[PDB]
Amino acid sequence: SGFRKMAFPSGKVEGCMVQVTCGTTTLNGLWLDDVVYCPRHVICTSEDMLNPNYEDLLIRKSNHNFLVQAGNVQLRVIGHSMQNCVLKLKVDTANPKTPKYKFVRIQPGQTFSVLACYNGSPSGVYQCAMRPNFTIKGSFLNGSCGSVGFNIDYDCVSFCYMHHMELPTGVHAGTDLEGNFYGPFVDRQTAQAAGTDTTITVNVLAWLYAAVINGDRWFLNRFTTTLNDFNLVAMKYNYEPLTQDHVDILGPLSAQTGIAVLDMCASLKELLQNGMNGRTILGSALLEDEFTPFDVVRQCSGVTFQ
Amino acid sequence: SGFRKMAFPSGKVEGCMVQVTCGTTTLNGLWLDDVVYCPRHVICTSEDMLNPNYEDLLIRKSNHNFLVQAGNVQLRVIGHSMQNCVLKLKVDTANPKTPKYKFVRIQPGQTFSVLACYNGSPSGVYQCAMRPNFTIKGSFLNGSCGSVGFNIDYDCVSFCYMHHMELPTGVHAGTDLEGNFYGPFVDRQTAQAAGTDTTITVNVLAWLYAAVINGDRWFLNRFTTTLNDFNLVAMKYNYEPLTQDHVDILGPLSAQTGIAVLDMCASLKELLQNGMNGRTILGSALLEDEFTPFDVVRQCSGVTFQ
Repeated sequence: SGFRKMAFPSGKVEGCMVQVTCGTTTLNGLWLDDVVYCPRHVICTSEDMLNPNYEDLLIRKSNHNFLVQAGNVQLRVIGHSMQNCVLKLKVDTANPKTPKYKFVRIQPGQTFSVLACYNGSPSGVYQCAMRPNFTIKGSFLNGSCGSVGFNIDYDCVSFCYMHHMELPTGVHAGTDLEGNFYGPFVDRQTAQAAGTDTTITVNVLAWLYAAVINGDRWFLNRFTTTLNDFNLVAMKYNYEPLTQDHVDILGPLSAQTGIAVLDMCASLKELLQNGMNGRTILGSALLEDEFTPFDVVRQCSGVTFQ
Repeated sequence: SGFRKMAFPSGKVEGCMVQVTCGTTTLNGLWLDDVVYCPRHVICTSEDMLNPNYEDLLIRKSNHNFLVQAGNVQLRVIGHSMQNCVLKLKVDTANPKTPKYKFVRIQPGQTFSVLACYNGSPSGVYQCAMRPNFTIKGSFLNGSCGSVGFNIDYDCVSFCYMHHMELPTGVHAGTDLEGNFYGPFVDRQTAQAAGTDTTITVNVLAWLYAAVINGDRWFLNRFTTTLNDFNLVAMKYNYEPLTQDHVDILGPLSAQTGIAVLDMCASLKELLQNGMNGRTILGSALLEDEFTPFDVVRQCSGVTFQ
C-alpha cells in the first residue's frame, strides 16, 4: 500500500550523461551511441545569451573547441551539427552504456523523470509533469542545462526532455531531443512569457482513483454530474477540460474501483467548489496533477523494468 | 532555482537487486560482493508468517532450496546464514556491479532513497524520511520486500534500509543491512503498534531555509523566540524538540540567508499556532519534514556523485 511520487530508476540514463565544455561555458550532454546531444547555448558566453546569433556563433567554433568528458576519460569531437536548438556532437567512440532508447515528443500533462546533473555527473532524480503551458517546475542550478527527462518502457528509455533555460520566473524550459522547444520559448536570455498554467484534470482524477485504492474515500460524494457540467466548473478553477478520450483512459481505474468516471468527476467538482477544509488526500492538502492514469496503474500494479 | 523531493540516482543500486525465491515465496535481494541480503521471511509461507519460528524453518531449508536470479542468469547458493532478520545467501559469483558501499544504521529524521523492486527488477525510486517512530511511509506492493534504502556519498553507497513488512496500518517497517529492525517491530504477521509519529522539526526548519533561498519569504515574521519557548510550542503540535545540535546543524543555512536559527524558529512557531491560511510554501500547503539540512544544502549547492 501507500503512494509516492516515484521516479523511474535512473541507471540507464546515468551512463549517458557527459560533461560538454565550449569555451568557459560547461553544461551536460547526452551520450547516445556516437552523438552527444546538448543545448546549443553551450557555445555562448553570458554576453552572447542576451542576443545570440547561433549560426554565426557556431561558425566561429570548430570541432576542437568542444571538450566532451565522461568521468576521467575524454571524448574527441569528430563532428558538430545543430538541430534547431540541440548540438549534435559526433564523437569517435560509441557509448558502451547506450540503452535501448527512443526520442519522443510528449504532450502536456504527461509525466517523466528528470536526472538533474552538474558537470556531467548525476546529482538526483525526480518525477515531474510537463505543465499545460509547456514549462516544468524543476530544480535546476547553474550548470544543469542539458539534464534530460525520460520514461522507461521496461527496456526502452524514451528521452522526451532536455533542459535549456530557467525563465526569469524561476520555471524551466527545454526541448525534445530533436531540439524543438516545448512551448513558445527561445534559448535567449530575454523576458519570455509562459502561458496560463492549468491543472491537469485527467491526472487529478487518476490520483483520486489512487486515493480510493489506498483507502482514502471521504471525498466520494452523494452527487453525480455530466461531462459538460463538470467541464463548466473545471474552467472556472483553471482546470483543463475533460474529453471522452480522458474518460476512456480512466476506464481501467473505473473498473478496478467500481466508481464510474463521471461519479469521480462529481467528487472532484465538489472538491473544487468547496475545498478540502483542512483535510488531506494521500497526505496532500492540495490536489495533485503529476500522476497520469498510467502512473497510477503502474504503481498500483507494480510494473517493473529492465 | 526551484525545489523538488529529489532521490539519489539509483544506478549503483539497480545493479545489486536480485530475485530470491524460497518455495512459493519470492522477494528481492541485495547482491553485494558474494552475499545476497534478503528478508529472512522469504523462507515463510503465508501460514508461517502468523507465528514463525525462524530457526526451525531455516533448518528445514537447505542451500539448494534458495533460487537467486539476476535478469536471466541464475546464482548458485553455496551457503546460507541468518543475521537477526536478514538472510545472508552466499553465492558462488561476486556481483561485478558491486559499488563502493557502506552499511549504516541511520537515525530517525534522516532521509534516504528507496529503490522499490518487484521480482528483483526495479520499478521506481523515491526519497523518504525515517519517521521518528522508525516507520517509513512508503509505496510497497506484494513482492517488494527486500527493496533497499540508500544514500550516496559521491562514490560510496550507504545502504541503510531493507523493507520487510507492511504494518496493518499501511505503513512500512524494515531493518538495517545487519537485520536489526528500525523500531520495535518483528517480522511476524501480527498486529504491531508503531509509536506516535512526530514531525521532524530540524527538517522543517531546513526546508523553510530552502523556501527563503528560493524566494518564499512571507513567513518571515516580526517575532523572535527562545529555544526553550519554541520547544514548548513544538511539543503541543507533535513536533520533536529542538536541541543545540540541531541549531549547530542549521548554521550554514543561517549564514547563507542572514536569518538566525532562533528567528526561523519564531517564524515556524507562528506557522504552527496560526497555520498557513490557505497559502503555500514551495508549492506545499503542509510543512515538509523529509528534507534534512544536508539535503537542502546539497540541492541548493548542486553536489554531484559518481
